[PDB]
Amino acid sequence: AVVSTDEYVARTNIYYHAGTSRLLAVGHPYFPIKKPNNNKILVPKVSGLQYRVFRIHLPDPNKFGFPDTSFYNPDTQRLVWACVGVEVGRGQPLGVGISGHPLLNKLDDTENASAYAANAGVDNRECISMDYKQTQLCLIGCKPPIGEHWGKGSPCTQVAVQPGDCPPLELINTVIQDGDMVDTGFGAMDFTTLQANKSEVPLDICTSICKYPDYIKMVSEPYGDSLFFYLRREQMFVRHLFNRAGTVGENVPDDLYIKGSGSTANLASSNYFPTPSGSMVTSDAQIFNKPYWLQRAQGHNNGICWGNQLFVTVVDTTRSTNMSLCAAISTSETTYKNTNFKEYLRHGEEYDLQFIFQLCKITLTADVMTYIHSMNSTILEDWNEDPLKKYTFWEVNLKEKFSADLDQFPLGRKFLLQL
Amino acid sequence: AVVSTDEYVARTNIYYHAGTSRLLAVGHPYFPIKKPNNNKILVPKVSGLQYRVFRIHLPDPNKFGFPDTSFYNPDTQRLVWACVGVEVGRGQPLGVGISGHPLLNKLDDTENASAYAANAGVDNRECISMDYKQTQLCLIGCKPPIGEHWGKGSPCTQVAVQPGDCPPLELINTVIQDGDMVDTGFGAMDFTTLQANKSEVPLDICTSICKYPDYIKMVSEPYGDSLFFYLRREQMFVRHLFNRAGTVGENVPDDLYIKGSGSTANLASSNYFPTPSGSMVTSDAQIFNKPYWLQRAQGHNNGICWGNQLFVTVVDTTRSTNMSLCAAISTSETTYKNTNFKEYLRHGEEYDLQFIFQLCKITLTADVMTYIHSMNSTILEDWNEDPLKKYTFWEVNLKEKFSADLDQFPLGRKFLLQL
Amino acid sequence: AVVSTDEYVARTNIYYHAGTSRLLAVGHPYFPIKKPNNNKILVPKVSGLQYRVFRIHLPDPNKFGFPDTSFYNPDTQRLVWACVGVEVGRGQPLGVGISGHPLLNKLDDTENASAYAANAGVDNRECISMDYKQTQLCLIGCKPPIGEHWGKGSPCTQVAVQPGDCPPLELINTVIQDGDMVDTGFGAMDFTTLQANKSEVPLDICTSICKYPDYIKMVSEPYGDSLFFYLRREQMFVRHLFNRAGTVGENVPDDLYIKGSGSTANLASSNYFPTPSGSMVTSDAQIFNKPYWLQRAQGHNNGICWGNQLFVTVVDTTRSTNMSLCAAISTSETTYKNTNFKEYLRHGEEYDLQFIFQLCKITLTADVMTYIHSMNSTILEDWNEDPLKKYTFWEVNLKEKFSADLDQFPLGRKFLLQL
Amino acid sequence: AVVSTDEYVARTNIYYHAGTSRLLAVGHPYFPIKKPNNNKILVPKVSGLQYRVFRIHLPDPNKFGFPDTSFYNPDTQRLVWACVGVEVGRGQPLGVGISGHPLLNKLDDTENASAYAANAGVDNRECISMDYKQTQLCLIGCKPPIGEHWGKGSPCTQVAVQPGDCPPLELINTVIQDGDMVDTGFGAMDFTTLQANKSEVPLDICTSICKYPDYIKMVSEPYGDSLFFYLRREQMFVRHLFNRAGTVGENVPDDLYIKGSGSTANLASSNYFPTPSGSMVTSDAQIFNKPYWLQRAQGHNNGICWGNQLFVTVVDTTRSTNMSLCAAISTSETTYKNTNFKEYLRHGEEYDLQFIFQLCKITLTADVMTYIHSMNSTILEDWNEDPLKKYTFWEVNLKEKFSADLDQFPLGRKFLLQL
Repeated sequence: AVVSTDEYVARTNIYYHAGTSRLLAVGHPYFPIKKPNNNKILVPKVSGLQYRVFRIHLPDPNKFGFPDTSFYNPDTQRLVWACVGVEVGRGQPLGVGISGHPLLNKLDDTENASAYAANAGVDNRECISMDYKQTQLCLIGCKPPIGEHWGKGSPCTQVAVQPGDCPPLELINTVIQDGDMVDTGFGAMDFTTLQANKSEVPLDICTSICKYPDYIKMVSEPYGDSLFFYLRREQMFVRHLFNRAGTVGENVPDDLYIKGSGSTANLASSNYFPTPSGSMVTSDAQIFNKPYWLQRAQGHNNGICWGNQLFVTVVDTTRSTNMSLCAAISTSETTYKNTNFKEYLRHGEEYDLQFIFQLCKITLTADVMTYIHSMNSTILEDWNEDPLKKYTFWEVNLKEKFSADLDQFPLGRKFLLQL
Repeated sequence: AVVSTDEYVARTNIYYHAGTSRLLAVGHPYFPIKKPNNNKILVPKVSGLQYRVFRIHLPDPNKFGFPDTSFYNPDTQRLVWACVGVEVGRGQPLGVGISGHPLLNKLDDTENASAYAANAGVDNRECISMDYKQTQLCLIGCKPPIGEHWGKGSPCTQVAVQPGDCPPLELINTVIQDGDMVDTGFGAMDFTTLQANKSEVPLDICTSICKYPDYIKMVSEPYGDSLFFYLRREQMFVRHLFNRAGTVGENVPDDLYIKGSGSTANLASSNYFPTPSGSMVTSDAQIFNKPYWLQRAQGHNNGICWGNQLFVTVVDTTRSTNMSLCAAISTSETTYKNTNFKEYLRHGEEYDLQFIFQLCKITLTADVMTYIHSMNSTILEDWNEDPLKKYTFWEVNLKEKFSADLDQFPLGRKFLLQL
Repeated sequence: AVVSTDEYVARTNIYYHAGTSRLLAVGHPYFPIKKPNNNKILVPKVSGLQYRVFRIHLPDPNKFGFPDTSFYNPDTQRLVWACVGVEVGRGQPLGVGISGHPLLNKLDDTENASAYAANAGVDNRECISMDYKQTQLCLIGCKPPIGEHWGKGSPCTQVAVQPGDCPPLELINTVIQDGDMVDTGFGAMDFTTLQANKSEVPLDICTSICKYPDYIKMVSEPYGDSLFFYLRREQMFVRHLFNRAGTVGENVPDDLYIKGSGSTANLASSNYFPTPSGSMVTSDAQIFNKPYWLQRAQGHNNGICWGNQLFVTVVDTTRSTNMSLCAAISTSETTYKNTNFKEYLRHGEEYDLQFIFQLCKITLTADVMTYIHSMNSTILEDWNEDPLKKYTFWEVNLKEKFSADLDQFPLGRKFLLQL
Repeated sequence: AVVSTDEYVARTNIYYHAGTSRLLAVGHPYFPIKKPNNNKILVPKVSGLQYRVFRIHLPDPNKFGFPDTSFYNPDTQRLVWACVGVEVGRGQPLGVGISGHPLLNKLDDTENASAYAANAGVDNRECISMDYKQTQLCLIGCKPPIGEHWGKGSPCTQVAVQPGDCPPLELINTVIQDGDMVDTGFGAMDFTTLQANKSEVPLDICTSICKYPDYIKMVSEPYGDSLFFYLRREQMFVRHLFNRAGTVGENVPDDLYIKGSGSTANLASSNYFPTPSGSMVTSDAQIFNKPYWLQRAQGHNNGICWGNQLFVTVVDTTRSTNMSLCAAISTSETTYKNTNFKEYLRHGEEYDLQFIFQLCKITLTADVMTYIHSMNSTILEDWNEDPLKKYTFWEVNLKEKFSADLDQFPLGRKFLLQL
């Protein structure tokens, strides 16, 4: 049996404030800039379609330098930090960003014809681009966020295929790491393995995984340690409608229509896909830059930063606008000249994490002691290998950032005017 | 230690009104009109994408001609002006402006093609226009506002570039003076130095710096002197999808795709870039011609016009509509003739500022005298060079404008029915 | 010193209903149809882009036939109407009206191009049309409404131009007379003088003035006699993007770009201009057909129809639909022939005004008599030339319309159930 | 003088329920299907642009078999039915209908030209379609609803026209009978007579009359018999812009422009017209399927079903989707063949009318018997020729449908939970 941390946790009236003065990221919107031969990234991918998963490091209270230590008993009760205030500061102008591919598998427009189209010269791919689904979302937990996407989940043992017989899909749950790819409107899934074509979706994603947060499974989580706060805001629509060029993988059944004549007697690809478009971004609808008061929570854990760890997962499209820049090869020329300028694409991203933490304690009884055990062994052990080694989050160290006086910060100032 | 001025500043029951009878601006919407030889601006840039930073001059209350002087003590305490009411009125019909470049670096349309693009001669630039993202904001403080953009921040000492190797971006904070360019859809930056192309963006901006207000930074400001009241309203989307022409700055790695054949076997600019769109302007969203009540403020300064200075920063695109006028060369002709009429662009801005000020007093004690010194030295010293010498704002002189009886003014009359 | 009329004016509990049974206007949407040689207008211009400025005439209460006269004293106090209730009724189905010019100065579409535009011969004017900005507004006052628009305000005495040297803009206030042109999309100004071209804007305006109510200036009225009640609801956006043909007025300075080659060696007109669009008209947003209660009013006057005059300025585009009708030349033909029908365009307009007046009185003391003198002389005089002789408003005579029982009208019936 | 029926009518505590189990209509969306020689409509026009005027027949109460008769006195007081509840239920999916004409008088697109259009030979007509304005309305009276629309109201005696000289419009009121055309975005009028042309507007209208409820008249109605409950919900917009082919009815005055040269020297039809568009229909806007409670009404009558008559007028575009169906000529062919299938277009409409009526009595006094008489003579008379003989309404007999116990009906169940 599980129960509200509000049971076994005690809350004190000691509040601290904490926040990275201003994070920054700058890169290239689709792919990483590395050496021609070497594999070192002299510039990294940085788009507004990557989930920024921050890992907040919190000082052990159990050792923190408190100006007083009467509020608690070092012998029976140990201290836990607790979150109540989070505000995910974004500091970039709202705009939209565009992604694309030089060789997009796109046959012909299907939105509206005027004549059954022509024969694909073999290879018909073309250069087209779009504006991905708008997705604004933030997740807070003391455990990493868990997404989902499709993929190929090695077969049923029988007919080990004739190269081609389409992939076994299989829902795959996974840890959302900083850097992963949001849904963009083409589903969530593994492009690198579902699409051998290597060119059915813009440059940034065709080589990646498009992950979507398994709310359902996270909320279904017992201890409710995954996320306790979270707010999503996603919206997209059909902009164009297109046809996948390529061979027929499965044939349209001959009972669904009737044969043609010459032109109409050879069927055009009946595999259509549409490009998405996250409509107009609006200020009146920002999730960020807005304070989230975590006083209560439908889940059992309620802001108990077990492990002194905090996981903030943000995904923000509204300020995706990647800028281009070009530089000249020589200042001589008096006349524009196509091969006299080099063109580049970059994208910035300005973050500003804000936090308000509540000091707590927990006297360790028998049933206490066993629960904290039966829940997370480490908590007791730690209390005085890393399962998160295999993962990569944006690491944040807030240990020398805590401050008691919220009278000196924007986020306390407000938190103080609420409670 | 900082603390709401509500602490060390006393509030009287004294309220004065003041506002510019009518400000007006008229210019050319992309670039200034000067002598061909001389560089004196006969007509100046006047667009709806310019921050209109207004600098309000208040008479020194410690000197102002008051029809009573009992309420305070000229010996121990000193009068400071406080603001509580502000209405940024706006005097022109709503509408949109459009901007453009006669040689915009656009290669082909990428939104949808029908066969692989034909190669590029040299200078495929064309004449293109758009309607920038609708931005509507107003920022009030005692200090000028502080914007941010991207810029080339002198490198890392090593490989001093082969002309071309892309610039070092670096977020640069700055004073947002009257007249700078608003974000327009194309992110916040200095175009003059990231774009040597001299033509990646409309005529008004390619030679300019697009500056977005670093709220994060001014709200995290301690004393909170930058802004204490501010409302933003932005919205934009992708109108079109274009390719930047010119040379491959960085190559697409050969694992994100597959080669092709003849036509497809030569990849066309994989540098997309979209034009923005500031959708329908609706009156039902106006931020101006509405009164702003500065009774409270999350920032510790609350109305204290330290120095008797006030800084109102406005961005108003809803009224960007720029009108063309043409004059004939001669009224003789009876039949239209393209070269019988000169064609001109103009833009107008009607402004009206409104204020309500509450007179305050501060009795100078030890810890007062010290705070007011530790904050802003000048206060004490002014109290009886210009750090804003290097900037330009719309100098406003209200000294001879204050008026006790609100009973005579629409802002007053509103304010008096509020309190 | 000015003061709310609630001061010097006395409110009785006598209430009257008054309102034209049903007005009607029918004309041609773009221009007046007059004699080929004579200049008398056999049909007039009637479109949903002209300010309907009604001039309500009210019976002198000081002479009106009241069934009793004991509620006031005919020697010291004088009667005056007040307004509390107005309902601007519209009775045509909602729709939109299209306007256009068969030789609109339009070069080429700048929205997105495919290759640098081919020079212009001479006269590349073309026939285009559009759906102006949707503007719903209603204004109410004792005086006439006051607009604003730009025009040429005779120069600075120096270089009296080389025909061509663009016009001096100048904001120009004026009396919105019934019939003037509202804002349509192309801002507020005098097309007949700013544009010698005589074909930069639809056929209904290119010869007219487009006027916008100087709110700001009327609000800032001390006596608040202009308007006291008023509501606006305007919206527009850019449907297309065009290039103005004609001669370069002012040249793009050569530091804004870089020369080109052949095609791109010679710059295409850089004076873009957009066609507006009042999008979808929705019932759910009607200003009219809605009763407006005038119980209060930020302006000092409050319903005091001084002189017994009421001005109701209305603008309604939502019922702009102009229908076309075509007569035959003969019912002979059994085949459709282009030159066998004549095509005409007409537009209808159904108004229905509604008011509720509250009888009043003012005892004429010293400071009363003086104030009513220093405000508006005539009041005391009339009380027992026309300044608005030089204007034209839809004249309405409501003298034989007043009724005391509101138990018999819809406006009333509602009024009754309000108070 | 008139007065609320709540005066002279007496309201008992008797309530009944009543409603057609399920109306239904099925026909052709534009025009009627008849015999080639004969004129009998083997299938009728059933679109959703036809006001569906219902006529509700209620049983005389003064005769109805009631399970008690103590509540009134068969001698002095007489019984009238009264409505309080109504719910026009709608049983067909939301959708849109599209309307068109194979020869519509469209010259050329004016939205955006690229060069002066080419002259028109004869008969430029082409085949266009659209999606009329979205109208949602429902009107309830004891009298039938009174429309409006423009017509030719025979001239002024002077110059009995030269065939062509355009028609005299005149607004003509009239009874809205079942089957009539709604407004469809081309205004309210009679196309049969204003448009000799016989193809300026989609097939289903061109030969009818579009009539729009004269609310202003009906509501100004003294007895308020017309309607007493009503709710309207229209929205439309300009989808494209066209030119009306045909001869100049009336000339552009030569002062609104300037002569051209060759192409531009000969003006294109200045008669533009737009096609409309009932934008997306949304669930969340349903006037229907929702119950209307008539407990009050601004109108004197208040649900007194004088004559036991009830006039429900409904207009529902939102479920306008007309389905096309095609049967082969022969199951032989193994190849699609144009002339081997006949194509037809049918439209369904599922109504369900719901009511709740309240049993009344009125004691026959003097002033009662007089009023009753100076309003509607019949009332008294009937009380124990058809003026609506000449009209056509969907007849609905609920005489054998009345039921006391609302405990057994959805509309009751609801009315019951309100009162």
